[PDB]
Amino acid sequence: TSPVIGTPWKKLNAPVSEEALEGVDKYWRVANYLSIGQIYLRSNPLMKEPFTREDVKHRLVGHWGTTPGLNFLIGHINRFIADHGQNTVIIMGPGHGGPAGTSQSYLDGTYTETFPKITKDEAGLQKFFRQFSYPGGIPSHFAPETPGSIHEGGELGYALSHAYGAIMDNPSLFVPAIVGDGEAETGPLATGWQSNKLVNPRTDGIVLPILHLNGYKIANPTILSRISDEELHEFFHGMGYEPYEFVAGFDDEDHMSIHRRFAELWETIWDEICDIKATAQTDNVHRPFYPMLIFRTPKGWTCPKYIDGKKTEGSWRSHQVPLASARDTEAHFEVLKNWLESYKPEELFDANGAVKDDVLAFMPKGELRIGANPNANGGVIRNDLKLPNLEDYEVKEVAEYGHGWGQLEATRTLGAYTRDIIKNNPRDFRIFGPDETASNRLQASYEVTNKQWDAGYISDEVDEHMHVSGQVVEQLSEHQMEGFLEAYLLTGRHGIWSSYESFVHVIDSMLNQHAKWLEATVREIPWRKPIASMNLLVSSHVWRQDHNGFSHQDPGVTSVLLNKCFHNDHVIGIYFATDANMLLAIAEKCYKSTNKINAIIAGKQPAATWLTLDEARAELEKGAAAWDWASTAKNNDEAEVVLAAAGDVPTQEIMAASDKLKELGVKFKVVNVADLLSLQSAKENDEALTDEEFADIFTADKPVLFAYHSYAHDVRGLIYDRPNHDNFNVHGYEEEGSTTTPYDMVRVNRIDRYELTAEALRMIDADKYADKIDELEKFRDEAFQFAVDNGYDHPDYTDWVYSGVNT
Amino acid sequence: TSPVIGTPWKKLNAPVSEEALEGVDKYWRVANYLSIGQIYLRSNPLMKEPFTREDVKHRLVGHWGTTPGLNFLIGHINRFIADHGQNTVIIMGPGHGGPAGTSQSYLDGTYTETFPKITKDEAGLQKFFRQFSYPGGIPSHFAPETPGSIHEGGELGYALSHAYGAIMDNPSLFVPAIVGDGEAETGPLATGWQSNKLVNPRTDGIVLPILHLNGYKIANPTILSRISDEELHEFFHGMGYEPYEFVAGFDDEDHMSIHRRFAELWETIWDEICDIKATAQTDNVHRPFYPMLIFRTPKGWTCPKYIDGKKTEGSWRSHQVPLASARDTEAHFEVLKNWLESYKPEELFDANGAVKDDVLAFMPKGELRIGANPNANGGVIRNDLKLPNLEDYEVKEVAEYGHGWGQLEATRTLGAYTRDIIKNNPRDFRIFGPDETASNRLQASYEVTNKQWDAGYISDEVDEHMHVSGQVVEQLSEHQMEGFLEAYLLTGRHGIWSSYESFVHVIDSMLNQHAKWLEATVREIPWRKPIASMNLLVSSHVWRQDHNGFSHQDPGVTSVLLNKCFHNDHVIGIYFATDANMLLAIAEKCYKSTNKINAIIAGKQPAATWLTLDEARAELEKGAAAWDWASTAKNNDEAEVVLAAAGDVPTQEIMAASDKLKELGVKFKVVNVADLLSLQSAKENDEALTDEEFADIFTADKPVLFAYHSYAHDVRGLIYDRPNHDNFNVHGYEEEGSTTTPYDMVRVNRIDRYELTAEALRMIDADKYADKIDELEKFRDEAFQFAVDNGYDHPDYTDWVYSGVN
Ligand SMILES: Cc1ncc(C[n+]2csc(CCOP(=O)(O)OP(=O)(O)O)c2C)c(N)n1
Ligand SMILES: Cc1ncc(C[n+]2csc(CCOP(=O)(O)OP(=O)(O)O)c2C)c(N)n1
Ligand SMILES: [Ca+2]
Ligand SMILES: [Ca+2]
Repeated sequence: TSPVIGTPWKKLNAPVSEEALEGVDKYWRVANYLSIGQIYLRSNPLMKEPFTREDVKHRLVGHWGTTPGLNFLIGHINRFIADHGQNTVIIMGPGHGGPAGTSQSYLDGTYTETFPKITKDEAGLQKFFRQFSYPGGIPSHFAPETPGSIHEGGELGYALSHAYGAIMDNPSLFVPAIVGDGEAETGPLATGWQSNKLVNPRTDGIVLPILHLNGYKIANPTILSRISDEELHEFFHGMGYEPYEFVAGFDDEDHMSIHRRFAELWETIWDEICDIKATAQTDNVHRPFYPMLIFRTPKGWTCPKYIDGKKTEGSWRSHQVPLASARDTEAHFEVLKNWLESYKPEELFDANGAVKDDVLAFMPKGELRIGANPNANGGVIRNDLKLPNLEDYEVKEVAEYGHGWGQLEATRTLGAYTRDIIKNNPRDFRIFGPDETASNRLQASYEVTNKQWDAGYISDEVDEHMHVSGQVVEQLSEHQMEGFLEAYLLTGRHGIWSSYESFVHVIDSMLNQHAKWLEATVREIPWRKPIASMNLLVSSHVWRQDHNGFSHQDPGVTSVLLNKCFHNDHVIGIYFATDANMLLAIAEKCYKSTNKINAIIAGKQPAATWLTLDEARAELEKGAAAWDWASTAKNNDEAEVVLAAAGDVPTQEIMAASDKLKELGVKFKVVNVADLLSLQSAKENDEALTDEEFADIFTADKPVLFAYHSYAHDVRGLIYDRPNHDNFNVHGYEEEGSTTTPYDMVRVNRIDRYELTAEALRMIDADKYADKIDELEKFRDEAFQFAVDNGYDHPDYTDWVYSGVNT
Repeated sequence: TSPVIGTPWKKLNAPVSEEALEGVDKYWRVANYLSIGQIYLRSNPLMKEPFTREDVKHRLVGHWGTTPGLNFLIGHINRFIADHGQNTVIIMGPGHGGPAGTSQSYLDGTYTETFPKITKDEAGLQKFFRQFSYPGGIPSHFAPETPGSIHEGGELGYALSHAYGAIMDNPSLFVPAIVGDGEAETGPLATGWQSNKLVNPRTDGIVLPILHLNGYKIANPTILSRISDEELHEFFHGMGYEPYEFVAGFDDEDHMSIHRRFAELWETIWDEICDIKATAQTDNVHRPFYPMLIFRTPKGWTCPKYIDGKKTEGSWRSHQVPLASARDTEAHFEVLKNWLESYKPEELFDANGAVKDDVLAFMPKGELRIGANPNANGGVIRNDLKLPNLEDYEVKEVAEYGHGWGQLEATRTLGAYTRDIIKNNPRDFRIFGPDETASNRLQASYEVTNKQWDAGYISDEVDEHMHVSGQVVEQLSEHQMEGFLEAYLLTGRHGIWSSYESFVHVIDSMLNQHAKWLEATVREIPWRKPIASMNLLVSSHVWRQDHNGFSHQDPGVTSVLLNKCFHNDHVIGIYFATDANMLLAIAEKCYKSTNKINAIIAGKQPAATWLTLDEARAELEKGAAAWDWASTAKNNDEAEVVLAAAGDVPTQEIMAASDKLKELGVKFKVVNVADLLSLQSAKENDEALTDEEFADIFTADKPVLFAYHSYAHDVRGLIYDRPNHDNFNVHGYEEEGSTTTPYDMVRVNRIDRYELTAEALRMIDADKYADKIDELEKFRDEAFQFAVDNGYDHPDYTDWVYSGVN
């Protein structure tokens, strides 16, 4: 549960002191100096003579354009924090402005506190400049390596979804969220503005959007800087914001005036925020118009206005570096020298190379500092969830009537379970879902909380299970749902979201970035404590999108997640819920886990339950398992074939194939896979099955029929170095399907029980069985023709029950 | 170029007649009946007695909620088209309203012209209802098997990108883009609204966005319907639209009153659009406010208000079926029967079960029909590109100075080639880039066209190569760029977009949906003529994201595109451009290709040119090739190791490693792979190398060191049944990287020349060569330490040049 830090939502009531503003100007000037330094200088940080091109980096890596803008804002936010004692986390949309984030951390004292090698003296200042975007050094973005960051801003557009996740169930948290005007052109950013109808000003914190309207992205102007100011204002008002606009640096107005104007404006907005928060103590059912700030300043603010006759300040040319080289010529190095001198470092640094005390006297102390605030390292806040007994959700009926029982909808059991997680962990757990929580069958959670909704109510006949405050949130944007949950985890809370499988792909790129964040964190950032896993229920999956058709039939998220399964990072979970009981086992493991993206593939369709809780726990701990009770073979030598399934439906088709093989008197072994990564080469993954364990399950010499939920390519590439790999005959989804019957879905993809049975015969003795094979292919066409003619499936397919079930 | 159809941008100058609105009401009623029919009925389409339980489908598949609103709008649009002669393509954002699109096709006559068994009689009606979302019948969405569809709407969000793409260079085309109020909550849709700053009312057509504000998505209200009307209007006005709102169906207003108000509003919005189009002939540097329409009607409109005491009209409950079963009880059956009778079908059908002439008399005829419009079968519009002679762009310096010459930036040649395609094919070719065209080094295009920009200008010192019309469009949104080009293609034109490799992932799901579109088309839609291919330049790739770091290091698009490579559909291309010359040869194949998505992985960094064109073309046609001139072994028995590379940089490190193995006297074959699918099993893919050709290139029995651009998993999974697949040692990107140097990038992923040379020697004799392996491992840390001390790479890495250079 988020901590109450500082003295939240306090008005100042006095003007901002001239003293504190002189601080901010110094912060600004020194942060700009540190920022140019990190880009340009390998040595001689303070320009002690002789200062020459030998001091300048060979390759210029880093972004200036965004950075002076960031430095001004952060300077002013640091003043704000100190004077008000406000719990504040910043979201740096333009994450390519990493020099501003490292500067902030250097100057607030979290950098030295975290990297003691980087000292508050000339020598520390020198390693500090060299390390930036430099071999064996630090990233060029506001990376997880930087104290203060929960958002890299590498991949643009998640600034607002991250900002609004952070404040959820975080009533003391202020989040000034800085958004690139280029970033604002992305789809994820454009929908993120609407988050203000999904948060409550009493129970959640406050996000102040700051649009960094610097006029440009890389090689273009931005749309929002070149529409009318009037359009820009209606735009933000229409999305439920009170827009304030600040314009500085397009004229000769001196720095002190700029700082005085800004500080008055900032305090006027803050006053408005303190009134929103004070009102919300009495009235949290009326949605307020939340302030947002349009920060219009020239890109590259304070760089040379022109370089080699090209406009540089207030241009896209300042995007990366305004001065392409400071080595090629003396005239160029001279521009660097002048530029660095214009911040007057002689005033900012004492002879020992430390920043003077009067630069940083206005700065916050302790856990209020941007870099030290525990919300920016949410691991330190994160508690274990109080979990209910998994026993109470177990489908007991498998133990009663045998493996293969029933027509249960597995995701309902995950719903009962998550419901009680929310009940027992209020303010600490959230379900997100893109208008799919009921569709994926997770609505049992509506018994103990509601869908959070802070737009209009109209009627009890339609507005069911909705309140201004609640642990479930739903918007039709996978981006928003991935986004909110990511930031809710980064600030030390927990959750699950669900998606139709096909549409997980919408946020493939966001899985990549959070995976990279997690990969970087577990390799080389041990100060950044572990966060709860991004748990993702993948359901309404390909084999039962027979009702929605081809658009909804893509299980390929499996393939994407496999490209983040390296270096024994163990940040990817890929689980196949065989049934309700396997789903509970996976669920508990995932909800206990940390530093992972967990993807749980589970059906919502009525389906058999195969395992007891115990059998599922067992299969899950190793990842795969022989099903002895299902196997006509007694050991691997007797076995003529290995029937292996991954996914609840493949399991179903394999078990049914197994009953037809059973009647022809074939000896076969049945294998279930629940953990895809258990099959990964034991060379690449220390948690996979050993080649010995693998060979014991898949036999080493017998052919294996593998029925796989997703695309067969996934397995053929996982097991390339595995014992017996060349005897694996892998069936998976094959881009066949439409709106049809469950049976046609498996049939047309050659993973139906009939084809599986036939395939198993072909692989034992083709000629010996030529006629039972030919009988099976004929029936395959007859059952299809039965569906075409009757509009439901042949009763052979429909009415089948595993032989192992008794009345 | 898009053809001019009908009489575009024409005002009525008259009231909509009573006759037409009577027809629109009959259209609306019959579309509703045909829609419910398609959902509910296996037989007895006209409820001839006995009409029972048994005439109802066992399983209800389809969506009612959106359908009556869609039927209403499409009814009014059909009237409009006929009255105006207006070249009109609709975008059905709520594509789950399929029955609206099927009904429309069946009613405009294109259904029976395209599918002769589905007749305009009771037998046809019976087939038409049964086939909907039924095994061996047709899809539940507005799929490509539906005449008049260029947009399925299964994956919501792309309504507006497709709308705006359709109209680029399409000045006669009007696109009513119907948007879900739920769909409007998606990221892609939210930014799609801003496209009106990137289109020009003279050189492009007009999109009319229609917010289908029926108040609900599946199980929730929509944000846009439960905020104040003032906010809703401010929002659209802020985004450069003049918002008009229509409210109907919440009260007892008679249907004719509703049609009269709507038709009046509609012609008012159409008048403004005609004014914008007339103004734009004279002035087109001043962006107008484009009308958009807020359509506020209750979800499931005209279904029973309450069923079993639950509100169904004007509720999320109407989303799928307002009536969950019509077979379970007599009373539910009566609700279906009553509902169907509420449209009074006996006034709509003749004794033969044909829709009465008086119902369809207002409809468009011929190519104006939504179903017949060539823009919805763009392949009937597509011409072959007038391509310049590929010879004129070849790096000739490989003939003169030899194989491995130069520090050329390969994308720059594609830029020149593509420039001249635009000069030769004006209004038929477009570049899209998310603010990355210059960065990907395609700026040569600016010599003949401009970035299209219809927001504001301030200064010649910043606004270079921008004009209100131009064939290059940037917006920082992959969705927008992908979406725009998808529709430019679907409406019968050509182009390419570029993206940083890592960020192609943003639009993974749009590749999926476009792939699936082309999969269904080549399999069973022979009447949908072939479209130009979706050409994607994948550059600023993982091996040269040394300057941005980990975030920008993901070449995993290859992984995604492999999951659409089946049934010999041949709709995916994955090409690695070895160099400028291989790039020119891939470009040419891709630009001539139809019905494809082509990923072209090309380096923008300065690199060696390896092949001449003639050789490049020979490698491509096969997909892979023995490099005879680079091999020290002169047959497959002689060779102790095969060195294979796919990708400009894995190639580089393989060629450099071949020099180190030459000096050791080692006998090796050098193999380059340009078509990733050439390697795919011969059983799955009939255009792959035969097992024979495969074993002949990679040898039957020798160790192969494969240096791969992307995730090794790709190549491993492709070759599982190939000759000698077990001897493949595949190296690729491994999620190692940072902000560092070119050499550190290959080093940390174990694909630098040094490691490859060591890995070659490990595969021959770990024993014989232990001494040389250890030397090469030590030189890796020594060349990393060099980079750390100095801030640039060791000259053995930096300055290296292939032995074969003069
Ligand atoms: C999703 C995505 N697409 C493309 C890029 C490439 N990119 C990185 S920075 C940038 C421009 C950023 O412009 P803006 O947000 O206006 O930033 P600022 O002016 O503050 O530097 C672009 C196109 C990206 N980082 N992420
Ligand atoms: C990208 C995407 N995410 C989720 C879904 C699942 N989905 C199908 S229809 C729908 C709701 C549709 O709401 P709206 O756009 O309001 O359509 P209408 O009410 O007109 O049916 C949802 C969430 C989808 N089809 N596509
Ligand atoms: Ca910007
Ligand atoms: Ca809707």
